Amino acid sequence: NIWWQTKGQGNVHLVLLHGWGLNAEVWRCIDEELSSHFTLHLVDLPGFGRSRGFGALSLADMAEAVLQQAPDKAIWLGWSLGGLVASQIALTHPERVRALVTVASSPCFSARDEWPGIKPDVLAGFQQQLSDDQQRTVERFLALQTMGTETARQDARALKKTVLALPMPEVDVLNGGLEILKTVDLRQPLQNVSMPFLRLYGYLDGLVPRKVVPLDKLWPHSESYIFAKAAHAPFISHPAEFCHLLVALKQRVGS
Repeated sequence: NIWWQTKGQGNVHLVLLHGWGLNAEVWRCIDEELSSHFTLHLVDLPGFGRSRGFGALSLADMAEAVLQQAPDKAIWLGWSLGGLVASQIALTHPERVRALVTVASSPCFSARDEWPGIKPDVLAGFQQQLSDDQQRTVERFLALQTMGTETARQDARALKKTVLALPMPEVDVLNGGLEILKTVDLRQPLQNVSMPFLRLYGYLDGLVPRKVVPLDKLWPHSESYIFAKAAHAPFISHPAEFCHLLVALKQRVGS
């Protein structure tokens, strides 16, 4: 089944979804504070962490598996790949979503024609290298996430500790997750989401280039927030700022 921990007893539910290669233990830097304001749901995405009853999934199948165990209504927060899962839930079941919050996530992680992102051939490269050495490949993709910040080394250490605290995901899970990132393109459908839609970014993010942010035009109902001194993990580098933004959001949703 999916590994799912609930903490806190607040009137507003908040579901946190982690990024590729990680698990819900990445949230332990903010979970005490957030559980004082929310009923907090910490999830291992299907195939990751302790949710080991899955292989490769489509984004739609991943999101359906997550939704099965969720509360009726919640703020949905997704980091990186998690952001795509939350976005897919908001698109399919908007009545379950009080607000959509994406963190360091793109609607289309791959660079296309006139769209900034990661070269698809780069992701396809990582996919192949999983079968040579899955550890090293996961640690490479992961160590890209904190570069350039004042706390870069300590934050990378903290990520690595997360991945290493639980058994490694099977290689098909990892490969499937990279396939989601490489091919999914939610740019057009997220124009139609109507609940509060908050997009958080790190200025220094090497995976989601800050160029994409001024999505402000494509999605005029959405709102964006750039952490000046953060990379791809702003809740790790800037946890107090991050938590405060979620507390301010609570005011804008019903109970």
